Amino acid sequence: PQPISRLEQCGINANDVKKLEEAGFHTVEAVAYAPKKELINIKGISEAKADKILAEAAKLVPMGFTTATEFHQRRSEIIQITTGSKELDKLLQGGIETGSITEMFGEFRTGKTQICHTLAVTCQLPIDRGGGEGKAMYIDTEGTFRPERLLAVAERYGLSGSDVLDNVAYARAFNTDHQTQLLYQASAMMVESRYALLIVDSATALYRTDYSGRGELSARQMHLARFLRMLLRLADEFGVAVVITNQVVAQPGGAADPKKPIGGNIIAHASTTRLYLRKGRGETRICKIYDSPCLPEAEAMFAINADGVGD
Amino acid sequence: PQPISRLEQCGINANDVKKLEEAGFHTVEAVAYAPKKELINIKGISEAKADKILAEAAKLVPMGFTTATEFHQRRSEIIQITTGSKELDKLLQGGIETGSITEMFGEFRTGKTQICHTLAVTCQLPIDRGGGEGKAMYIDTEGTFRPERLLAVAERYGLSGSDVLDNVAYARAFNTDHQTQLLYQASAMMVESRYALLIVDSATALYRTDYSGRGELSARQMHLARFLRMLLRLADEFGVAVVITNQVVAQPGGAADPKKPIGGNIIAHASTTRLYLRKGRGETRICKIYDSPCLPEAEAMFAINADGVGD
Amino acid sequence: PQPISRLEQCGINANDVKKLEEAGFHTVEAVAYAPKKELINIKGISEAKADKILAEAAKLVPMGFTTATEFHQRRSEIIQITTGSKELDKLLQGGIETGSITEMFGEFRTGKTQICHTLAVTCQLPIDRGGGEGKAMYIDTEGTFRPERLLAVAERYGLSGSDVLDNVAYARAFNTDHQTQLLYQASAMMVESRYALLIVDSATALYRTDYSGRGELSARQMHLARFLRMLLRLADEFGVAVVITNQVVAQPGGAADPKKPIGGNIIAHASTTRLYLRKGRGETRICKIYDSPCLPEAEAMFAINADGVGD
DNA sequence: TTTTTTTTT
DNA sequence: AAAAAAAAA
Ligand SMILES: Nc1ncnc2c1ncn2[C@@H]1O[C@H](COP(=O)(O)OP(=O)(O)NP(=O)(O)O)[C@@H](O)[C@H]1O
Ligand SMILES: Nc1ncnc2c1ncn2[C@@H]1O[C@H](COP(=O)(O)OP(=O)(O)NP(=O)(O)O)[C@@H](O)[C@H]1O
Ligand SMILES: Nc1ncnc2c1ncn2[C@@H]1O[C@H](COP(=O)(O)OP(=O)(O)NP(=O)(O)O)[C@@H](O)[C@H]1O
Ligand SMILES: [Ca+2]
Ligand SMILES: [Ca+2]
Ligand SMILES: [Ca+2]
Repeated sequence: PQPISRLEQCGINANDVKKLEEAGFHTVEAVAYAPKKELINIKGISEAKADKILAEAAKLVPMGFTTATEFHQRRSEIIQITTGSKELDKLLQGGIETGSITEMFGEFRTGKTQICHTLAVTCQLPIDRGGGEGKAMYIDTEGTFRPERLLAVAERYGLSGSDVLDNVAYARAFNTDHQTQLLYQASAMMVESRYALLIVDSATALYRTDYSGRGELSARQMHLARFLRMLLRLADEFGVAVVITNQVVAQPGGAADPKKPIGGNIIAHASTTRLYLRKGRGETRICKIYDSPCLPEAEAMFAINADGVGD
Repeated sequence: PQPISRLEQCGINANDVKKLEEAGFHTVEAVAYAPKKELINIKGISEAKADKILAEAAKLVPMGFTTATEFHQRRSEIIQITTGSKELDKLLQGGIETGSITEMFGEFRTGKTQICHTLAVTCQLPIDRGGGEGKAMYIDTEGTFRPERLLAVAERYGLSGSDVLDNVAYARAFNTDHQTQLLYQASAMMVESRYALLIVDSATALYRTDYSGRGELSARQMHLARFLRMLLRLADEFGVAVVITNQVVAQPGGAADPKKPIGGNIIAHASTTRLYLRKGRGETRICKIYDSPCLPEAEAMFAINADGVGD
Repeated sequence: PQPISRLEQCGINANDVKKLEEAGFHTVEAVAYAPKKELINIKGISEAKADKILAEAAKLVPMGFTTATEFHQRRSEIIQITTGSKELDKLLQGGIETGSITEMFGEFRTGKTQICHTLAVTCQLPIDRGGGEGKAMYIDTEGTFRPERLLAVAERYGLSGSDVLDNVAYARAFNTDHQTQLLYQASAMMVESRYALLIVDSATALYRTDYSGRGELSARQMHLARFLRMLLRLADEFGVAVVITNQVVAQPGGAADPKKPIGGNIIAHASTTRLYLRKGRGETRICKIYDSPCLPEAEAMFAINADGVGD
């Protein structure tokens, strides 16, 4: 992806390109994927130059109708990240794919942050061993990152211990406003270095307590829908796979599984791949594909041990 | 439909016909179906020639009162596209008809993009096997097109794999402004080649996040009403059937089904055929006719398997 | 942690800093960890100064992306409090850690307030003998504190009897509203003196009787989720370890351990370390790790005698 | 015109 | 084996 230093080849002053770096449009695709309405709200941008900054941006990126046999060629280089086990790769037909949003949920001991700890090491492998190249990013909301679990998986694949821990960016969000502000700093780091998985663990922990009651429900869902839109804008800009962790609630009053995830119909439509984790005989757990555009509905089996997620 | 090259037979200069191709009036019916007020806003068109360009256009197309026994004859050649199953053709009395707008909605795993993947292959069949002739068009908003599902339905009907994928145009919209701009390029492609289904998956995903709050509600609905007007103008120009995908919201505060679609009273009046999809025992799902000018209210049953939508 | 007396170095009037001490933001980290939405609800705070009070607070605390090899360095100084026995330290790999929430539950004679009486004396030891330095805090809901059990454990470690009892703050909650109000006075005492364990015995005794029935379930869980959020805000501000005591209920209607704790899915996701206590041959009891981000699932053995919890 | 939450015994 | 309530933009 090209930076916005290519935009002095219209004739824009250099000061206006400094303004766009304040607004988070660090990449030239972020200008072309943005509407005209949102570009006006930057202080110092008029109607005339915002007409010029959008049409000149549509020079450099291809936006228009193409053939589906050319888009089928472009899906052939999609990287799929392995999860550590052969049984989960039998479900996802190669693992978690890049350029998309994947959501995992379940109650309370089903290993949601254990997969996210295993995936931060398999995303640094060479592509011949599974997974892609690059570093990783971890956005944490409840305060469970523990780095002693990352070193145990590098013990399994034989990687260096210090090279694994130094190539992981960590940031902790303390409220819903700080959670959105960490995405603007995330887009400013991806243009220097090649990345992989952006992990938002868990995304919906802070939305349950900052907005409470029926009276503050509509203000909650508009903030969550804007947050899931920026995660979608990050996945197509840099080719980053996104992993989202959710929670569940019970249904006291239904009639005849009773645990459905939170977020309503906004997070249900925004996420495209959804996995449902539940516990069996706890040595092992059970993964089940809940919603996917391509994969059929099936199940698999887990293993959580000292070397990450296994068979 | 006749192109606008027939309009030098008034005495217009050739330069003014070049101007109308900038404004999207590629077909001679698009001039006659347009008001005088909208033709003035093209740079270089005066009051005198716009009076001449409209009345000369009303020479070539029939606009006026006719007998209903002649319009009943003209409904006899309406093509109806099959959906793949015999159970849904029992509802729609032959399938999805051409020259109209059809809307499907439901929550989150009810197979809305699975019907739209099945319909992009049955619209290329010969007319003796069901469906019509021509290519297909897919406008995508959330990024789920996957072409590996298109090849699995060509495995069912025995068509060639490469001939199916090469005859589908694909374009991805990134905001609401780009979604309207893809319709002007759509009207410039239909005059060379015979087409079929224009699929706008989903139409109302981007309108939830670009315009938020009660203060920006009135600016949202005026853009959506102009977008549904251009889809209606495409259906009568070329005889193209339009399939629209919608989403749902919940009603926290009503009293006694609770999921009603989004778009308000604008998309409810503009769309004329509406199908409500819900899930039963998930192997199968349930379709229900919600609103139609001719079809009675009834239900049917689904099947989603490896070969598309089945029985 | 810095007090909010450092906030006259923006240019705020001294009266607005007096207002924040009414709202419980006694520490400068409590301003930076708070959202903008919650700061507006203080009487006398406008939109302009609340924008200034948050960005100036983000000067003094580090909030942003860092390297995981630097966060791994910061976990090396985490204090772990001993529980009195060597067998429980073999489970927790050093004992109860600081900066987190630990939950213990079991039925009715499993020694839940006997561990909490033992931990109020081992948290005053020098760090060479196990545990950390500082005083202790006990929030009681059912009225069982008895101080004659605290003197018996100081008999074991050889500490002074009067110095142990004088360094423990005690407060009894009488309803759920008074239980939340004791946390605002708790944050105003930690900035003068160095502390340790905040013990909320038991947290969920009063929530069973003040809110009863299915009709008052949703109002119960929103109050409990706000209470567990303030306990999490206390643990990262001052580095205080939090110990929570829970109760159990039976499941009349399940099919094949039958005793699951109360609080639903809110207290299950908020607490990160959970211990399950049950009784064997009562001289001894059995501890079992139920849910932890790092520790594996195993068991241990207890001893309750005259000198606290032993081997 | 928009926006679902919440397990007891 | 059988249970119910909740609101603001
Ligand atoms: N080193 C380890 N060896 C084996 N099992 C472990 C180890 N560390 C953790 N576990 C188990 O892994 C699970 C932890 O799952 P985890 O995702 O961290 O919690 P969770 O599902 O997120 N619930 P919560 O974080 O409270 O919302 C528990 O079953 C632990 O017993
Ligand atoms: N190859 C397949 N075989 C069987 N079932 C499949 C297959 N591919 C997808 N499915 C199922 O079909 C459904 C997909 O529905 P789909 O319409 O694509 O999502 P959706 O209803 O649009 N929700 P969303 O796209 O997020 O708004 C899911 O139930 C999948 O499990
Ligand atoms: N043959 C039929 N038998 C029974 N019900 C029918 C039949 N044809 C249509 N309907 C029902 O009649 C209703 C449609 O009535 P209609 O007058 O078209 O409402 P409408 O307001 O005009 N729709 P719209 O034009 O978008 O505003 C729907 O509920 C259909 O299910
Ligand atoms: Ca977790
Ligand atoms: Ca869809
Ligand atoms: Ca009508």
